[PDB]
Amino acid sequence: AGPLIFVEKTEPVGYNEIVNIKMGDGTVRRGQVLDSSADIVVVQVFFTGETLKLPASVDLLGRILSGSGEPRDGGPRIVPDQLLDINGAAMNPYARLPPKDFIQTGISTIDGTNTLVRGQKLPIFSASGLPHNEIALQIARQASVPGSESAFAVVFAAMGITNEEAQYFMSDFEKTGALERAVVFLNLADDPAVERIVTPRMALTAAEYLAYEHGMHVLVILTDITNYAEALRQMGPGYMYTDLATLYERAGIVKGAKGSVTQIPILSMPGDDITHPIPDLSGYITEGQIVVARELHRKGIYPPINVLPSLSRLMNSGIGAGKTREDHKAVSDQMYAGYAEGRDLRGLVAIVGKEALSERDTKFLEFADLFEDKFVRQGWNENRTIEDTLEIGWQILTHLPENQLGRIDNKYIQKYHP
Amino acid sequence: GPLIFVEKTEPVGYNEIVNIKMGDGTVRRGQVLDSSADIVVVQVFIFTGETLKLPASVDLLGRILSGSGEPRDGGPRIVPDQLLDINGAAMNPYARLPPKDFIQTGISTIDGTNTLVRGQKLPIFSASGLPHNEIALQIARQASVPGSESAFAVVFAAMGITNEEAQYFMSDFEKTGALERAVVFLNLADDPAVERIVTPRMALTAAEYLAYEHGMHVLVILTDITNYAEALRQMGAAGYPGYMYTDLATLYERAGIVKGAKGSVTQIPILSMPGDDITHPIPDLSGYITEGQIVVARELHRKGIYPPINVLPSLSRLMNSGIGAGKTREDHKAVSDQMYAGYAEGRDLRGLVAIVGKEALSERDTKFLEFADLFEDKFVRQGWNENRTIEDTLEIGWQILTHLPENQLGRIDNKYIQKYHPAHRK
Ligand SMILES: Nc1ncnc2c1ncn2[C@@H]1O[C@H](COP(=O)(O)OP(=O)(O)OP(=O)(O)O)[C@@H](O)[C@H]1O
Ligand SMILES: NCCc1ccc(S(=O)(=O)F)cc1
Repeated sequence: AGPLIFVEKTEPVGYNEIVNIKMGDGTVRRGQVLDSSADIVVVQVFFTGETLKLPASVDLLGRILSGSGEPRDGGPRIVPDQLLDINGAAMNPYARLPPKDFIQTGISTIDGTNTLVRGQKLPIFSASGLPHNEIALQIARQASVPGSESAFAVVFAAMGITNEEAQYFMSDFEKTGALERAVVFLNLADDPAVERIVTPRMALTAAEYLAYEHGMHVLVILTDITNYAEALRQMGPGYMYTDLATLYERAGIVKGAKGSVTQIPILSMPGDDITHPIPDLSGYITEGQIVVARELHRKGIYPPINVLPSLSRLMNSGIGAGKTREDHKAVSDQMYAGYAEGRDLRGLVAIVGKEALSERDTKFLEFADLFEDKFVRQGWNENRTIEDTLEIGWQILTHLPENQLGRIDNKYIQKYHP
Repeated sequence: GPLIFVEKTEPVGYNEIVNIKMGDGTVRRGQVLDSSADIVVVQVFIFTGETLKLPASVDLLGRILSGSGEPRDGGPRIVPDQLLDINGAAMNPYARLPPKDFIQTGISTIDGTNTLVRGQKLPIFSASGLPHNEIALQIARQASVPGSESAFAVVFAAMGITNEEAQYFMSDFEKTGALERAVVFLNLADDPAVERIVTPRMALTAAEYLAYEHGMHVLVILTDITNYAEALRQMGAAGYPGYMYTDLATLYERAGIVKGAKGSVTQIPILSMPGDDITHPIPDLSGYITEGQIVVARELHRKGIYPPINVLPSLSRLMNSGIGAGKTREDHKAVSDQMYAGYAEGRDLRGLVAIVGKEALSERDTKFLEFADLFEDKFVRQGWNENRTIEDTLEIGWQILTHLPENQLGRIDNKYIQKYHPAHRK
């Protein structure tokens, strides 16, 4: 009791009913139904049928499908090279290797201060009426892996999204050209609830197939886990948080260092919380988070990512010499601690006055303006290469006095400072 | 415009212009936004007024008050050696020095894994109906600075609480004994909203007074800052304001080590996400989270574990500053890393078990799964009134790492293993 397996609907079935399943390999399972849809059935292990399966092929990239893997782009049915199982119990393709290499997001708030690393669970922490989806959109079309031998793919999964802003994605993905490396799953709010739950399992497995059996680094974007939750919320329990676990388990470097599975799940605070109680998704926050701040949003900054509450637990693995540029951490640390103080001094100005501040504190204050204005703010079609990211850093690091530059080495300064 | 709290000496009207004498004597302009019975809120852009003053004295510590410094414990008025500005424009007593030494909070999930350092701003991220208020009380009772020659004190601050909770706090703080080190500021939801927003200013001005002028390490606790936002929101006839984010900055400025190093002001604000959202939108309190945050998770509450602090989301940025070798204990960091990873792994394997069954698991994988179970049970779970010393905290960490095999213990130096692992420890 506890787990779930998603099975093909061969016959109409009831509730709490004894039935059989023909697994991906074989191991026959004793289970009971929980809920049903039109083609999919959920069964808790501990008539005769078989698991719902994903048509795994390199022909998945370039095509758009629904949560159950049904086509949406008007095109044909996906021709399956293999017939893999949804819940990632097929190969067990992950290694006992720590996430190491670097992935470029294009956004400097991430790439600079909270670097994303090949195989990481870096969620975006957000709320309603915030541009999180449009950040995820920007990642999908701008993401790449500078240097790596392996091809790069993106798996974009949407859950509980409305028609009007479903066409948003459909248009964006095609009119950018970044479809030819991206498998896109869409799940409508109007779509069956059981189809929502299976969506990320279809998304992750598609990436697992690609990363392992075609040795490529794959980045998965799950837009709003909260919406995944509200479908599970309504499903009718002692699986509440362990189900979440089965989703954040599927992250890291695959067997044979060539490929990778990386995640950016969006977690956002709901429209209503009392009538629809939202679980703490804190289980997903283990390798850091990317905080989106309403404060930066209200002063007209995109992307409104507050770097301070944000971090990447594995950044130090994917930065510096060879991976990026050796002065990466040197700049990051300085930019962080720099912006950190300038921001706190913004309180000190309100207390004592603009004309009562130290000249030291004023150049720190103004730095916080510059960081938000010139570094944090980038266009929606601005794909800042890691060099620029670091360079824009240096440009604003010139404003604060040199003898106040935190802990950097002279060699890092004298060479890379204008 | 930024709001300044003014001593009511004269009747005032809305939008009227005033000239406030400062803590030193630099007269400044502004206009009236709102007022209480005896306090006036003024935004800086003929009448001259004085700033609100705190009845500052060593003679505090023991008495409970209102957010205006008005006695609640039936005792006398506070006899002030000096009445200094509450807006912080009295001293600026903070030094250009990074928070260093350690604070014994008594809780493992904080002390061990997310160590609290003197002068830090480490919030407790919570939600509706979580034990956050209980954690605060436990910290207040237990907190200490071992070894440190500076006298330790705790300043407690309540915003928009209820009478039930007011009796919960007052009663505890008295009988537990932690009052002869505590200045308690209590403000309940029926005390004018004007006094609610002044409450943290008072608490911080008391903290600033003790730390600087009396060589003190002071710990400030602001309970539920989402209620403070609620008072900011519903302010005057003149969705959240513009000065809202800027106003919080006047609070999270006031923390750190005092001039001359002989004292500090440490900050534990409570940030709890509310019930509704279309009514009461959630504020961007991310202005506070800069030096880490402590996360209390429902998952652990629902399983019946106090304190329900999840260490994986939790963090302290400046932990390294007050930990190990005559600070806590040399091994400390080598234990934290190994516990964190061992819990992170286990936590993951609670999923893999639901994918391929309990039996269909690896030998090593089963051990980390069981570790993740022991972590919550014996390292996370601690009594409401047990003050675990760092030595205890870490030795518990050793009694838990024994369950894991030695060849898997990697985030730790071997010179630490042969010295401290119960199977070796000669
Ligand atoms: N001279 C300095 N060089 C580099 N970093 C410094 C210096 N002085 C302070 N800092 C940084 O500032 C932080 C001090 O924390 P504290 O909360 O006391 O100040 P703050 O609120 O960041 O800034 P302020 O008090 O000026 O508004 C430390 O994390 C430290 O790294
Ligand atoms: N709504 C109460 C606001 C208020 C309260 C008191 C005054 S005063 O006349 O006493 F100065 C003025 C305005």
